Amino acid sequence: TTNRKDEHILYALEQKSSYNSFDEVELIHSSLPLYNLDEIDLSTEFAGRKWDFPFYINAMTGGSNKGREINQKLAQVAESCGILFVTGSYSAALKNPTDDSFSVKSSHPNLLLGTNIGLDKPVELGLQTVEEMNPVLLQVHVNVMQELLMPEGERKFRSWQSHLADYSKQIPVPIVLKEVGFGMDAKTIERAYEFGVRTVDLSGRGGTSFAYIENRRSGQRDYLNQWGQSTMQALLNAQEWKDKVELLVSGGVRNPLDMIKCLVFGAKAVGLSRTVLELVETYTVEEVIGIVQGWKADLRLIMCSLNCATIADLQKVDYLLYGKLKEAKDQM
Amino acid sequence: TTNRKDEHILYALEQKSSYNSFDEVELIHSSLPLYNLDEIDLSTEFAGRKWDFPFYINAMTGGSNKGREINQKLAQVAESCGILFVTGSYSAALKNPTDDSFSVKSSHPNLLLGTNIGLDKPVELGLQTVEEMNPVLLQVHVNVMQELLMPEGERKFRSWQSHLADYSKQIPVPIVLKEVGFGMDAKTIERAYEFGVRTVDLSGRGGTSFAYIENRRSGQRDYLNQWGQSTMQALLNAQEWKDKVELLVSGGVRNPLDMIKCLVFGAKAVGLSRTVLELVETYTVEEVIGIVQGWKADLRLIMCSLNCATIADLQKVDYLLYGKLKEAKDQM
Amino acid sequence: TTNRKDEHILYALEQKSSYNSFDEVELIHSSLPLYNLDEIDLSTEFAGRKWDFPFYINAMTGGSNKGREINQKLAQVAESCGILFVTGSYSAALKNPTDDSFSVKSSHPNLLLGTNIGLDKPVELGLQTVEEMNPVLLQVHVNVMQELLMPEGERKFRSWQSHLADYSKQIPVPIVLKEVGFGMDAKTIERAYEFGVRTVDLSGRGGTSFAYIENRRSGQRDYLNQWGQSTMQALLNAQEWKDKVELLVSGGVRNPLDMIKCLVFGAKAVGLSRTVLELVETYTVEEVIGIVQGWKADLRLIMCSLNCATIADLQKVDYLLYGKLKEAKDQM
Amino acid sequence: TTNRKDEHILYALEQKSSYNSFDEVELIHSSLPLYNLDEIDLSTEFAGRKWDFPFYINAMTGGSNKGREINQKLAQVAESCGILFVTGSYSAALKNPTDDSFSVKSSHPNLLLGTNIGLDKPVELGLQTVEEMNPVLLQVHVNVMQELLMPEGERKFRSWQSHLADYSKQIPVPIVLKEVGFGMDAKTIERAYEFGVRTVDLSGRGGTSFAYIENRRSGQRDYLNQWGQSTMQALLNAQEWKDKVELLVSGGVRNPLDMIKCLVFGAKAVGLSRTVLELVETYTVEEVIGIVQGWKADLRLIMCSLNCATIADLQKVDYLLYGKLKEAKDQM
Ligand SMILES: Cc1cc2c(cc1C)N(C[C@H](O)[C@H](O)[C@H](O)COP(=O)(O)O)c1[nH]c(=O)[nH]c(=O)c1N2
Ligand SMILES: Cc1cc2c(cc1C)N(C[C@H](O)[C@H](O)[C@H](O)COP(=O)(O)O)c1[nH]c(=O)[nH]c(=O)c1N2
Ligand SMILES: Cc1cc2c(cc1C)N(C[C@H](O)[C@H](O)[C@H](O)COP(=O)(O)O)c1[nH]c(=O)[nH]c(=O)c1N2
Ligand SMILES: Cc1cc2c(cc1C)N(C[C@H](O)[C@H](O)[C@H](O)COP(=O)(O)O)c1[nH]c(=O)[nH]c(=O)c1N2
Repeated sequence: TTNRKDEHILYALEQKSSYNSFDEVELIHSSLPLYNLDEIDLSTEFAGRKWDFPFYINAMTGGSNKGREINQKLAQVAESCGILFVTGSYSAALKNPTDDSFSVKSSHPNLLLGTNIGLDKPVELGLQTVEEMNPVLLQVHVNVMQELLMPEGERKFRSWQSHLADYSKQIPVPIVLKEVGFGMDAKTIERAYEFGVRTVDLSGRGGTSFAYIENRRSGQRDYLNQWGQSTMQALLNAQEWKDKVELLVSGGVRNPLDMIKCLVFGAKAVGLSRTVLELVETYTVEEVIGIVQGWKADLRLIMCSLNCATIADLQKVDYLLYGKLKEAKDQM
Repeated sequence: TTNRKDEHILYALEQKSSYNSFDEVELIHSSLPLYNLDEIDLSTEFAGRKWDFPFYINAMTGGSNKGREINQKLAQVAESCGILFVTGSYSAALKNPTDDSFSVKSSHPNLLLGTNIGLDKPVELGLQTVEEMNPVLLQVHVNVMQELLMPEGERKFRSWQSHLADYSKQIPVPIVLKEVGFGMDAKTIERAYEFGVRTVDLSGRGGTSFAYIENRRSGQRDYLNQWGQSTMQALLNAQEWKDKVELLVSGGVRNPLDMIKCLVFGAKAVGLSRTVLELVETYTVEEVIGIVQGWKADLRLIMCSLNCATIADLQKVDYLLYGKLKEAKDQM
Repeated sequence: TTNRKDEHILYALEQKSSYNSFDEVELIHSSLPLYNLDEIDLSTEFAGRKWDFPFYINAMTGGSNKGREINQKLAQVAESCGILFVTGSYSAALKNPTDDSFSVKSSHPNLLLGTNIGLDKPVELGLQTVEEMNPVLLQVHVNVMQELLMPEGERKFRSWQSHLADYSKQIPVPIVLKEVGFGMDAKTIERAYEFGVRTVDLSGRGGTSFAYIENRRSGQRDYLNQWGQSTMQALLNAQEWKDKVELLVSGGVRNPLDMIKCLVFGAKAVGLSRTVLELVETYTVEEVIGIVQGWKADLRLIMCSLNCATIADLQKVDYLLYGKLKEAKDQM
Repeated sequence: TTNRKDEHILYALEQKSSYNSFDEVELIHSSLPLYNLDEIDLSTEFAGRKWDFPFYINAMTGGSNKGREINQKLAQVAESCGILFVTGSYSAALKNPTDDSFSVKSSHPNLLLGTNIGLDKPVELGLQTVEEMNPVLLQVHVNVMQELLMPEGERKFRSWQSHLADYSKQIPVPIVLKEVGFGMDAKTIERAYEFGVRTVDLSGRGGTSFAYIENRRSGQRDYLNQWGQSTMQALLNAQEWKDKVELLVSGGVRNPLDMIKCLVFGAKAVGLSRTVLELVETYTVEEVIGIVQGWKADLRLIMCSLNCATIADLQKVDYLLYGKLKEAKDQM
């Protein structure tokens, strides 16, 4: 378990992306402005509350000493910046109750803390996770291709739909059905909606790939590294659901313009893993806090240049698609 | 004859592909699964029988000492893995009855063995081939451009249609009209169907090119190396025929995902030559058997990720096309 | 102020363009000609007068010693060639009345001289600018993204629309609403038109980028370097306005064919900054005059090859679009 | 005059093409053949006669010692192979009656000889050309952009239409209106047709460019090197005229497949300059004759692979377009 956690960190950081669907989106700007920078509002709503900011640190780690170190650093960045921080899968702490790598709330009482568990875990373990972590939301992840590429992975999936119904019926905090970089498909969103799920994380291809990661671990099956749908394609494919389900978007988000692009297409908020992980591995925590504060300023200036005074206003922004996104749209 | 056989092997392995149409197909996956890996069924039907697996070793060699060696190795892989193995053209053994390079059945009694002859050969030779080889099916190949690029090649083709009618009327095993990498066109499929042919191998461009090979042998006419239609284009062009004729697909199949892509478009099974030839030239036979067993596991996991419990289910999978395939579809 | 002016010159010249939308436009020529070269007329009309030529030197500099040097050289080229020369923003001279870097008219009495001020400056400063410079027109620039990327930049924009109304009502020379390389959007043109603006400079992306420049100065935010719409995209997006507002076009104009392409789409005239700046930095003033004279000859020969005897005739020329421009047109 | 002729040869051979529109055309082949190679007929009709073969050596040279050498070699290739050979512009021999570089008929009595003159020359000179050369046809070339890029070039074109009417009315051999690599436009074809012209050479962009050549000579104006329409685009744009005017096609023809592609779109015959010039500069005349004989064999084999027994049959061949040709077709 501990070695897998550290290999995930290692190989995620090693990965080099060669395609990012955000680069196939162009926004039509506004030459003549309407607003002052100081009036631009960054707030959004999802999972039963209003949030000051429209981006969050997405599920990564916990379950090893390196995970403990990373989680402490992420918790400090998140608390200081007033943003949501979701830990990696809590399963490691269920198997080893001595594990203190997820225990960041005690020292960070103002932290907005979410946590994460796999849909393969029975609802009893989800309940235990929520009871132990007291999170603001629970991500319930779906990672079929990752499990199948792992020698130690799950092989039976018949129970997952029944599990999802159980989580929806029993978990006392908001649940977010959570992809892991393969891009959540519309049929899955429909099924989740039917079970009562009202928030999803589309987490698509373009950034971290767990096919790449598990294939580095196994040394096999590289031909599957580009499995799934890109982040923008998953978001475009989900448009019919954008007002019935809260769409959180992640996967290859590098910068505030990528965030804005998600919001233009009706995302409620935008998650980052690799970008933030790399920052914490490269700079001091104080420096990372400065960068994240800078992201807020960048969001406001981009919105100002788009004549948008609120996050909701972004959905009115006109755009052009190119390349693969455009070719795919021709077929939809 | 023997030198041509060995040059075919040499130049086929030397060839480097720069375009593969499978890379212009994207499958829409399923984040929320339905099935257990152990319930995924790989069986298919064509040429009058049910097959345990949906891929086969396609026609290559025989007629030289190297061909004998390769055929023994392929027969061992095929028998061990329970898959169809089709020999190269049997004409060499008709011309030289001493040739034992095709005689793999005697030592491999559980082998599913097919064989191959050119449509230029009169039906009497086809009958002799079937009588001598006792195959489960007979591929009857069409290779006009290859013949024309060969100094020793055929120059008269008026008789080929009459030959095809003869084979259809007289051969007592199922016949498969077989392309050799130029991509079987729809008009040919229609004509074949009219004669009573019910199974074809579309074998398109993207993998081994016999224009490339014969042009290496002759040192001339490289400008024809990309003759014909790509494997995916031939398959898409054949869609109107997919339920009146059994479409077998080959040409540039590298891995199990390429196989799955063929099946998504209604192929009954998928043939491999170069990929398997390279494996047998690189690894021990035992190692190749392991790789092929691994392909079965990979097919099941890809199907699981696509929520497909049977081969037939794959035809329901949604997709996106890009690049040349997309541009061509715009014109169809 | 002086250091910013010189950094603008430095970084503008350092910039290397990797995309130019003019290269995605193809003109259908005429094999059989109609006209003599000596009868081709280059005249155009905008901002209340007829001009002998359809290109001009666009706003750049003034406000430093290097700016004084450059402005003297540009004034000599412009006067000798009978073309419009627009200075950079005059704000530096408003803040420092000792500044003589814009004072080129006194030595060049036949110069067609325009000047420039930011829309952030109250109309009283615009009036002072016009009174001091006696220009043939006043460009009023909009540069929101540039201001936001500058540490010393504007942060309040609520007043800009009211300013534009004031300038339209009060300035006694023609005004041109002026982009700075981000590509003026159609909604801005509509708003400007409503206020009484009748001439705009679309100045789009493809040549000098002030995102690139300010980001070089700050060392941050390179992910915004390609902000805005390309020159051709802005021109195509403005087609509904081409006969209600005079469209001047600039941004990445390299040569006379780029000029012709703008005119084919109904521009009244074409502005150049970087190309002319680089010429004056590379060659003697006498040599630059020769090159600019050569541009006139080139315009005539291109028009002759297109069977166009006047600038207006160019709007009848047929064309093909490719790449991004074509993909964007598919979406409009 | 002599130095210009030799510079044309030099720079034409130096040129490297980076785009060839023939590479954006794919032909749908026939897997099941109908015909014998020995029954495939290569004959065609244009300019008042039947021709044994559908390709010709297009206008190049004459007017210098090197031109005399090249013309003797081309005449020997053409006579031996039974194909049309068109000399370069005869104007040099009109200005210098001592010039013997075009005098190839006397030694080659079975030669099919055409000649060439510019439309700028009055009909009296065209008549003198035909009287002196006794050609089977007269190409009358249009090269406006080339003339304009030449320091010694024509500057007055008002007379060209009247000249064309004169040539049509007076010249006693068939006339071919002849482009020089810029791609003859449909409006020109219409005008020519109205004057009585019934054969044109579309000579488009993709091979030799006289913009490139004249710009190498002058050292200026490289930005015009890609002027005009590609060979395939000119041919596609001319489709409405293909049965009212005989379309000869040239420009970047490299090999027999390029020839076939022209014929698929209704060309009567296909011209080659650079390819044949390079052959004569690289190989012995005997070797070039072998290569050209080989082209005939290649045409037959390609036709056989397309189930075409005659040149006319090629117009029934199905195709796919890609890239720029496809994008342009989307706009037509
Ligand atoms: C090191 C590491 C570890 C994990 C992850 C990522 C990384 C980088 N991810 C997946 C993550 O939340 C996200 O879906 C993808 O990484 C895509 O986003 P980025 O491109 O990395 O921003 C993840 N997802 C999840 O739901 N539970 C988890 O425990 C983990 N573990
Ligand atoms: C060495 C070798 C030899 C042969 C072949 C191939 C190779 C590699 N192929 C063609 C083969 O069955 C298939 O159509 C193509 O090779 C395309 O598939 P791959 O891209 O190689 O998988 C072949 N086809 C056939 O019908 N009869 C034959 O005798 C042969 N001979
Ligand atoms: C050195 C320098 C300085 C300035 C500029 C440019 C350059 C190169 N530009 C912007 C200019 O007018 C034009 O909009 C862009 O440069 C795009 O055109 P080019 O691609 O450079 O031809 C400019 N624009 C403006 O309205 N007022 C100004 O003061 C300046 N300053
Ligand atoms: C050395 C040389 C000289 C000439 C030419 C070409 C070359 C290579 N070309 C143009 C020629 O006929 C043809 O239109 C173009 O060269 C395009 O065809 P290729 O791409 O070269 O096959 C030519 N055309 C013409 O009508 N009269 C001429 O005198 C000449 N001169």
